Amino acid sequence: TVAEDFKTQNDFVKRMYDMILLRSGNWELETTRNNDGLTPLQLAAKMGKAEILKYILSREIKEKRLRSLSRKFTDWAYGPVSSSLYDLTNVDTTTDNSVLEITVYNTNIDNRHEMLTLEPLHTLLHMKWKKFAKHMFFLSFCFYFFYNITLTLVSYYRPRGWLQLLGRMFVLIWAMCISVKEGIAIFLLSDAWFHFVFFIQAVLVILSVFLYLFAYKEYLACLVLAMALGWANMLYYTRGFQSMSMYSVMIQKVILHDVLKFLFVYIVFLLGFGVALASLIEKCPNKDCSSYGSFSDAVLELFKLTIGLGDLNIQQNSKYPILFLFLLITYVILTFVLLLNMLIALMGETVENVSKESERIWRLQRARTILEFEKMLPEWLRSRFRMGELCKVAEDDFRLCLRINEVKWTEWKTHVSFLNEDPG
Amino acid sequence: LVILSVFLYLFAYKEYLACLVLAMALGWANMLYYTRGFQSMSMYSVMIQKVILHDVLKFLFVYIVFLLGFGVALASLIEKCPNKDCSSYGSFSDAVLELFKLTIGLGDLNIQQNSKYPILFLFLLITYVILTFVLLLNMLIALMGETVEN
Amino acid sequence: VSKESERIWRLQRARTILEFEKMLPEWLRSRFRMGELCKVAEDDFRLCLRINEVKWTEWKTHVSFLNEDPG
Ligand SMILES: COc1ncnc(OC)c1C(=O)Nc1nc(C(F)(F)F)c(-c2ccnc(C(C)(C)C#N)c2)s1
Repeated sequence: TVAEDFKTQNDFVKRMYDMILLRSGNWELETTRNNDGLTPLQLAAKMGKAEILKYILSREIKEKRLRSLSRKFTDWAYGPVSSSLYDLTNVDTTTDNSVLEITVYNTNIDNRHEMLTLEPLHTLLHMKWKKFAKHMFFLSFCFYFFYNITLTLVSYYRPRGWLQLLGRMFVLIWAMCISVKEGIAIFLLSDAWFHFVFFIQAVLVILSVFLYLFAYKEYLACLVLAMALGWANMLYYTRGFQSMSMYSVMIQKVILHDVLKFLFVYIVFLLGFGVALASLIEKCPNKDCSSYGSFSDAVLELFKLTIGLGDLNIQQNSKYPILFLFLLITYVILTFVLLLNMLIALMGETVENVSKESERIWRLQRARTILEFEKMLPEWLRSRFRMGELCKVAEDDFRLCLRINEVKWTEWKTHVSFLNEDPG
Repeated sequence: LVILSVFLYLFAYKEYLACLVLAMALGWANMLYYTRGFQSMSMYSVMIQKVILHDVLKFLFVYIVFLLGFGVALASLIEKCPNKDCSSYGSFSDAVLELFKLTIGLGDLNIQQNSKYPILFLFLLITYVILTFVLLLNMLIALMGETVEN
Repeated sequence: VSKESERIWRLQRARTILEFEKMLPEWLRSRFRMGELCKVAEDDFRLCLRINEVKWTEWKTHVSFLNEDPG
């Protein structure tokens, strides 16, 4: 509980941990749980104590009589090569609250970008991934892409059972099941709003098709909005590979961080300059003789001017043409300045930490997806996957383990401890 | 390409100009291999080439997906005109053309596209132009912060 | 930009706070009266402003304090 971080403590608490642990030599201390139902390992997992965690997960005790207390046994070393045999007793998500499911599902610590790089956690995520999660995730991407192309074709070929029944029933069933899935996912408590938006798009599709079946011709709006939103939601599934991961997540960073506040201030610009210009206008005796007519007209022209399609004509039937021209030049200049300010905000600030934030968000979303798929599978298939092996380390321990080969040329040591004398 | 074009010119197939002009363009592009010899030209040519291959291509893919989705959306929002040319977003390819011109800044924003829900159509169009603007900004950061180091 | 923005904002906030400080009457200002009382000397009882802190680096046998019983 009191272990904070090396920069503020010099990490004596890890030393005292080792001392007190191997002094009372047994699993008495690590096995008890507190009134929150957590063990010291699970506890350091619940909080964000990375140092204590990195110690407990990979703790090697090389003394003979206390070797059974370790959670990493170099069992195979021959030279600069070696095969550390980590432990997966309460880390492998096969318990109520594992260290891994805690480290991934605890979003109120804000340090996981480091904790999910620890000794067995990182490679266990990697192994679960390459075993089943890559396959299930790519399958989900393919199903969603086909559902999206079917929404697109249904939208294009709206009525101005070949095209109607097949596609409409398929989108109905897919949308209803994914909506129930996302909704029950909401009921658990830029990280996980994709549940919100997926559920919203699915309900949009289902409402659109139900209204199409019903006596309401206002279904096309819902349908086309659902299509544009599903194509937006493809952003979730383009988190996968390194290029698309970085691309999608920095697009998200732009969209949410900066362009939104830029849009807010620009809409304030629009409101103010629109009311000003429409207040400067004079009614034409040929009212269409000046495009800045009603308020909404002026706002439209100002929009087009920002994008570069409006027209600058000094004869807007003004009463003070110089002042009106001044206000209009002011608006275009200031929105130009807001464009420049946005450019600097996204070209100087994020560019430093974009590489790191992209990677940490990629990693956290991969952890969440892997652990979610892990639940989506039945007990028998999960036991059929069962990352890790068996390994004898004590008189009779035979606790699960996870081999990790390694190579280190720096620290040469006469090997003294191993499980197998002969390297396999 | 050049040899096939000139052979077809000699042959009895007068659809050769396509091959010939495309070959001239491809050669003027292959001038890159020779303008990556001199030092200033080496740096210039190869940072152009790294832009082209690294980033504008993925930008083009995602922007093509933008175009396709927004084109089918807009063309599914349109209503037939009884003066069918009374709305530029007519057939699909027409809508894609206008959306391209909007991205380069040549299209026309007229709210009266013979829509049935003009507010929603205008919303989708503003969404497309804003999102392709955002893709331009994202591309700009990807080529102005990352590559500039190495 | 990151540093200049914060320094100019901090200057502005200080100016606004001290501004408002004067905009209020004497009675209300005395009703605010940041700080508390505290006895340090034989009879000092000057104003003071508590600040809790946490430092794990420098361990020292504490020798000086006003209230031996920590509250
Ligand atoms: C890759 O995306 C696509 N691929 C192919 N076709 C497409 O459109 C048909 C699309 C697409 O962008 N769809 C969209 N729908 C909507 C909505 F109106 F629901 F909000 C979009 C929207 C609107 C406003 N602010 C955002 C932010 C900035 C938060 C983001 N992000 C997103 S975007």
